[PDB]
Amino acid sequence: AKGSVLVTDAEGQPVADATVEFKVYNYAEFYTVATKHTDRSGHASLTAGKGDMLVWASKDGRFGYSKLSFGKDNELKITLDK
Repeated sequence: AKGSVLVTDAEGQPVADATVEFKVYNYAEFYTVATKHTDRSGHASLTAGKGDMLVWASKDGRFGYSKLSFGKDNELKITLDK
């Protein structure tokens, strides 16, 4: 299915051109399978096999992450809160 990501800063503002890595868990670690950059609205999308991915969003050393269940979750909002 399709998995969409919204990346915002701590003040709810969309982050343009944040790096968005989608990772799959294997052998006790997460392996990046795709790398996207958010558009001017703070959105990035991936089409992939149904399944759980860790989504890792970063911009200039600020970062946030969450699980996206592809085929169950439609759009994940990630707060670059770290």
